Amino acid sequence: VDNKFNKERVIAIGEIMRLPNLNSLQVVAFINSLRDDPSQSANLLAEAKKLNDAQAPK
Amino acid sequence: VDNKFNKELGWATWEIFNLPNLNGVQVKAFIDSLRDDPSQSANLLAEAKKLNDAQAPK
Repeated sequence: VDNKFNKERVIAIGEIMRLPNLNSLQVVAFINSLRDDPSQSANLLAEAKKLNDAQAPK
Repeated sequence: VDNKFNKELGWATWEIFNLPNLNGVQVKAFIDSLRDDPSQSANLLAEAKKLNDAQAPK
């Protein structure tokens, strides 16, 4: 609907939702950004996987 | 595909995200439930549609 990223966006949303390190609100943060930019859904998702990584252990 | 659940986990999250009657908490909860149980994402989406419908007019 929004673009060809409608398909791509859900995967990112799913990816945010996959990250067990992200906060629910943080996840919403990324989801909300997909809304803001479906083209860069992967970008903030990137931020999410990064955030997940940020909250992940080392 | 193998990532169907992820795609759906992301989608159900979005569909719950896009529900016209859920509050920040219920949506966040459905997301929380989604992260906790992605296979249940449809169910959460279901719950959301139920919560949204419950919060929706008739």
